[PDB]
Amino acid sequence: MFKAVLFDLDGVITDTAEYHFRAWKALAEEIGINGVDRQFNEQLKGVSREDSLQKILDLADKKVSAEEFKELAKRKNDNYVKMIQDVSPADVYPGILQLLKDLRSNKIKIALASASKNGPFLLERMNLTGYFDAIADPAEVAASKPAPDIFIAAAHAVGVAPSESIGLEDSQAGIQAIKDSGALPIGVGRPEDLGDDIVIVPDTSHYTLEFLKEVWLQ
Ligand SMILES: [Mg+2]
Repeated sequence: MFKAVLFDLDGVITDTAEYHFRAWKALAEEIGINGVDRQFNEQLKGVSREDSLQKILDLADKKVSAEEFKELAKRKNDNYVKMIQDVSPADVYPGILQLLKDLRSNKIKIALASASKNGPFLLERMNLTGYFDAIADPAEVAASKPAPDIFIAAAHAVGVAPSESIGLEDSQAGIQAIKDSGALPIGVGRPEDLGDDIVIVPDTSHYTLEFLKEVWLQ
C-alpha cells in the first residue's frame, strides 16, 4: 500500500491562478496597457514574473526603465498577496477535505509539493495545516517542474521514497515531475492536456481514498 500522498496546491486543492490573473490584470490597467484577459493569461501561467511582465509590456510596445520593471513586478506581487488574504476554508476543492481526513485516519502521510511561495499561509487560511505532515519549500529545491525535485523533497520530508507515494496534479509539467521522481501520478483534468498514458479523473470530487487505493493495486 502507498505510504503517502503528495499534493499540488493550485488546481488540485484550490484555485490560486484566479488571484494571479487579477494581479496581472490590475497591473496592466494601472499602467495603461490593453487586453490582459484569461486567454492571454494562459501565456503567463507557469512562468516567472520577469517573462510575464515582458509579455504584458509587449502588448503595446511599452518600454520601461529598470528601476520600474523592478517596481512593476513588485506591485503585482504586493497585489496578489493583498488579494489572497480572503482565501477561506470555503475555497477548498470538493472531496479534498474528506480525502485528507481519510488519509490522516488510515495513517497515510500528507505532504505538499506545490511551486507556491505562499503554501503554508494558504493551508492555514483554508484550515488544512492539521493534516499535512510536511510542506516542500520550493526555495530550498534547486529546480522547478517539470523537474522531479519538489516531489522528492515532499516525500523525503515525511520519510518515504517517491515510489511509496502517489502525486496529485493538474498540469503536464506537474505530471512529468511526479513521473521522474518515481511516484504514481493521478491527474485532474483532460487527457488532451495531461496524457492518456496515466490515470485522470474529471474533477477533484473523484479523488477518493477508495479510488486512490484501486489505482495503486492496478
Ligand atoms: Mg497545478
